[PDB]
Amino acid sequence: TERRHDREFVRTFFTSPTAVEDDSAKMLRRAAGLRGMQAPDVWVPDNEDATAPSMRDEGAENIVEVISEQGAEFPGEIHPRMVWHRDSPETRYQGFQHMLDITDPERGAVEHIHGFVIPEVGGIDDWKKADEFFTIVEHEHGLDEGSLAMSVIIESGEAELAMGDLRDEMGKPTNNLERLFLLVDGEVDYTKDMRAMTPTGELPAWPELRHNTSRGASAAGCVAVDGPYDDIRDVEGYRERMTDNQAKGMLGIWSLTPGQVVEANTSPLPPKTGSWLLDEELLGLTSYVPSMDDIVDSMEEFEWDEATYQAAMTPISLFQDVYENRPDQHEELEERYGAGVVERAMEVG
Amino acid sequence: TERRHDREFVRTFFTSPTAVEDDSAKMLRRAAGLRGMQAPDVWVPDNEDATAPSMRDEGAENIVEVISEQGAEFPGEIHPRMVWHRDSPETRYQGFQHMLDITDPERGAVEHIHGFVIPEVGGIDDWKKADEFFTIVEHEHGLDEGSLAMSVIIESGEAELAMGDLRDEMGKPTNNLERLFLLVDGEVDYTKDMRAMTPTGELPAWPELRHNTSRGASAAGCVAVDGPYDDIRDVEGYRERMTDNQAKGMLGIWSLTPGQVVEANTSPLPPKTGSWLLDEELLGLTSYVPSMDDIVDSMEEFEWDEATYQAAMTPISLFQDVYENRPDQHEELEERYGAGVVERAMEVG
Amino acid sequence: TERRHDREFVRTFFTSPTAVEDDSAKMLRRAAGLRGMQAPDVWVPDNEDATAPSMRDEGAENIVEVISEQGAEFPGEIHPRMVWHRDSPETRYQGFQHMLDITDPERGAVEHIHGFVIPEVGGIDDWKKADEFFTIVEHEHGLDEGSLAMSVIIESGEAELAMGDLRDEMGKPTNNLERLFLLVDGEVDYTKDMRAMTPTGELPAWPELRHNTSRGASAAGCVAVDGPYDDIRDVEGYRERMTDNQAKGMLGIWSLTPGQVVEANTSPLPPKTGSWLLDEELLGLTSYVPSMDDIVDSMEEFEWDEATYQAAMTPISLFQDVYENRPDQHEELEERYGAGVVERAMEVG
Ligand SMILES: [Cl-]
Ligand SMILES: [Cl-]
Ligand SMILES: [Cl-]
Ligand SMILES: [Cl-]
Ligand SMILES: [Cl-]
Ligand SMILES: [Cl-]
Ligand SMILES: [Cl-]
Ligand SMILES: [Cl-]
Ligand SMILES: [Cl-]
Ligand SMILES: [Cl-]
Ligand SMILES: [K+]
Ligand SMILES: [K+]
Ligand SMILES: [K+]
Ligand SMILES: [K+]
Ligand SMILES: [K+]
Ligand SMILES: [K+]
Ligand SMILES: [K+]
Ligand SMILES: [K+]
Ligand SMILES: [K+]
Ligand SMILES: [K+]
Ligand SMILES: [K+]
Ligand SMILES: [K+]
Ligand SMILES: [Mg+2]
Ligand SMILES: [Mg+2]
Ligand SMILES: [Mg+2]
Repeated sequence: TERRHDREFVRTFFTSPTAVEDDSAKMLRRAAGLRGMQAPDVWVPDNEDATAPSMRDEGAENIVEVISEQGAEFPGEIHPRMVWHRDSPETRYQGFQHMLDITDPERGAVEHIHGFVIPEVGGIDDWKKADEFFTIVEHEHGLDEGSLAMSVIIESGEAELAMGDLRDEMGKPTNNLERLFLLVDGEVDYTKDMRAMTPTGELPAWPELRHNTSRGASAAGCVAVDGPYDDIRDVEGYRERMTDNQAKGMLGIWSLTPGQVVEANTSPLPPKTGSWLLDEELLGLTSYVPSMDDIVDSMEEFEWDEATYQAAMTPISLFQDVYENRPDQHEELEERYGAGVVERAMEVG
Repeated sequence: TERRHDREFVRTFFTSPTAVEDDSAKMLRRAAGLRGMQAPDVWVPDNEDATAPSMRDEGAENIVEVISEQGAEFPGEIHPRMVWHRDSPETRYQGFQHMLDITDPERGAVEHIHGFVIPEVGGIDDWKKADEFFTIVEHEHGLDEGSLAMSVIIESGEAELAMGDLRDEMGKPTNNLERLFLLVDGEVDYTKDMRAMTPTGELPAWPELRHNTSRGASAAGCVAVDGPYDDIRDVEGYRERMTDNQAKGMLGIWSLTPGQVVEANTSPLPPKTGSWLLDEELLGLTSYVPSMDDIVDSMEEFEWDEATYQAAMTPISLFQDVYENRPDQHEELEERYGAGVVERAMEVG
Repeated sequence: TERRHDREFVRTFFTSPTAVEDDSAKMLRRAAGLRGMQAPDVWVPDNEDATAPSMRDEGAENIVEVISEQGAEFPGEIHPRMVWHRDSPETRYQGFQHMLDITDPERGAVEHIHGFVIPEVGGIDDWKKADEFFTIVEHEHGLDEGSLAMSVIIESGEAELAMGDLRDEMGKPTNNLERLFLLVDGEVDYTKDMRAMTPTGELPAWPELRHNTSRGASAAGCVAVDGPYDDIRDVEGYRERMTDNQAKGMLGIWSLTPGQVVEANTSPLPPKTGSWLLDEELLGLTSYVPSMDDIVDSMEEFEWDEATYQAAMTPISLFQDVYENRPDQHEELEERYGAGVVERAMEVG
């Protein structure tokens, strides 16, 4: 099975906020200035999670201003991320509308744009809705069919499975799914969707998701990439995961800073020298396990970005479900958290 | 994707024998008396594996006697387990017949019954046979369509795969598979079906089965639960697995005793206090590896419940297959087990 | 689900070159002399990877000469491996042609041949092409339909997935896929196909591939087997993997030497004695990590069999992709490898 895109491999997939609460295109203009090993193979001005939602309409204008003035020199491929969601026609329509604004050829961005990145997709028929949107945007703006590459973030159970019959869905003459380019794991939301929880709240490793995504990319002629690694300071951990991914055939990974771009650009390359193997630094050695109360102070005082919120919303949710349906447990639950904490936890949206 | 059931989460799935070889409803009457943290979110009077087969017709009567007299006060949901098997129309018919007896509304049980648990299912079309049985039972007894929740034990290769296209099978207008509620791993029989074997005979961990089941529950709007943890004394191991499951998004687990119900009810809840992390007790420290002879003494003298039998039937089976088809090996096999052990092992049903 | 073949289990799957660059049937004639624990349950004269390609037409004649003169006494089942490839009609046609030569009943081999082993298969419709070839070979040579067992090496992403709907594909009246017997992992080429890479170049472990293959064999009534373990000297490692496989329900494994046949024949059998568990030898303790330069000396001087070549072709390929598309990185890449190494690496076919 063969890849349909100019980039046979992609080591770095680097996101930037598109409009910050100054010159709101700040992050974009600098990220566009990156050259050499500090530049990602793929650059993602991110109008989705990186960007506060009320900044999002401005983000799309900034995407057009910055790629307009500066896209031409940017050495990698550019693929901004739209909003989208398998469960939310308004979000779908929003993403398509931004996509349509961004690509108006009279504005100078489109010709430096290689494609777009569609977060939160569902089952294959949700992928077909996005693909249909790309087809329409292309037609409205005299671009060639298939020229906008679509890449998807795999971040629900449904989308992990959808990778299974992609080879044959993709060849139906009623979609243009050949446009698929990257299959990008999104451990953060995948964790929410799967209702998983860890005692520290660090992402579970999901080796099977990563296998499944490497498999799907290989069987369908796409390129697999792994998702953000948030602990930016933990250079060793980031290299350890990239090495683990490389043993899955997942060869690119998300980068969050220009230092991550450098680690990421370098890791899959063979080392300079040979090597022989044998049979406040304290912070990178400490992980905290929050208490019910910790988590409810924290949430309470959040009203940490969205994703820290939703992550903890799980044990709290399991708590609320339990509280709502187990009167018989009401007493022992209180005898264990204090009556104050309990009806405080009950209050978390 | 959304859950169709009153219980958004289920931490404990607790089984009890329905008729023991006294008052044979003993186990049921006491388990029905459980309140607070000793009570499971889901209670499973088990007319299948917990119960000797010749006690099974009596079990179904006891299910009706006990839930009749006592169901009304039971604080969790009640879901008795029927017999069933993808390979055995008699078993299927038996399960449906017990189901039909149990729900006669003139008997007082049905109104405290939330649904049933169907063991040993196969490919999705085997799930449709069970669902058809629920539909018919409902109609015969003026219950509302879909009101009996069906939960399945995932304990064959076929049923692990069947979870893959569930979202779309479930929406066909010819089944009522929306009734699905729990997807419950059954490591014990899954191990038999997959012909796996371990040197101690302890269950392999099957992280992928558990991933696959969390994924399937999330993509189809069901709740994932893990299977019995037999080493009841190994409190640490049970918490270690529940924690491992929780990192898969598998949040409930089977409980075999009221102490397991307590561990299980407590584990997925956030801890009371914060915690900081840094980079004849002898029996819980010893595992025996049986010898061919051990295993044949043991089996021989069994003629350990069913499942210990079937588990060891695997290496013995591989032995018999080998013996039947490799005359050239007959000599070295004997020179290694003794001629006595060999034709003794050859005799194991 | 039930197995359709004489051998319910298969512990050893042993390959031999069919024609070596003397008497080119050497390897075959001796391997055919093996008896007892040194004999595999399944013997694979290998006209594919074991054999240089220009020796392949001679291999097929040797298969007929040796099985002719000696097949009758060989105590296991015999299943030679043909060439094949999901991407290469010439290879497919070649495999079928050798298969057709081999089975001419006037030549004495066919009656000691149990079936054939088809490497490199793709999606299920590629399996149907091979099956069609078996059907035709059978008909041309008055053999009974279905009497040649087909076994496949699982060594692409596509073929791992193809195992998913096998139970139902297999029952269509337009193929004879009941003939399926073994599902054999091929970690070596699977690693290429998935574009995985390890720092030592040792095969990644691919537990999920192995799970998926045990699952597929169980759901479809085939027997799962694992792929070659190249480090022939590492007896401990080979037993450790076989034990790991056995916990997946993968009970046979590839053997490369008569000593591996002996380990392999013995490992899944229960131990002789009980056992109690508690809570230049230097070479088997050293692994080398090659440098870019190492890998390019090595490749350069290869123009190590095919598979060592293709394996390293991955980081080199990722290097070339990067070099071709990242001018901005050209300077730092050189400042790190030397300008000599770089345009030398650029030259690797
Ligand atoms: Cl929707
Ligand atoms: Cl984890
Ligand atoms: Cl899978
Ligand atoms: Cl890839
Ligand atoms: Cl049946
Ligand atoms: Cl294990
Ligand atoms: Cl769940
Ligand atoms: Cl082809
Ligand atoms: Cl590995
Ligand atoms: Cl098997
Ligand atoms: K999101
Ligand atoms: K298409
Ligand atoms: K089209
Ligand atoms: K891959
Ligand atoms: K059973
Ligand atoms: K339905
Ligand atoms: K219906
Ligand atoms: K889940
Ligand atoms: K090959
Ligand atoms: K067929
Ligand atoms: K047929
Ligand atoms: K198996
Ligand atoms: Mg996300
Ligand atoms: Mg069972
Ligand atoms: Mg191969």
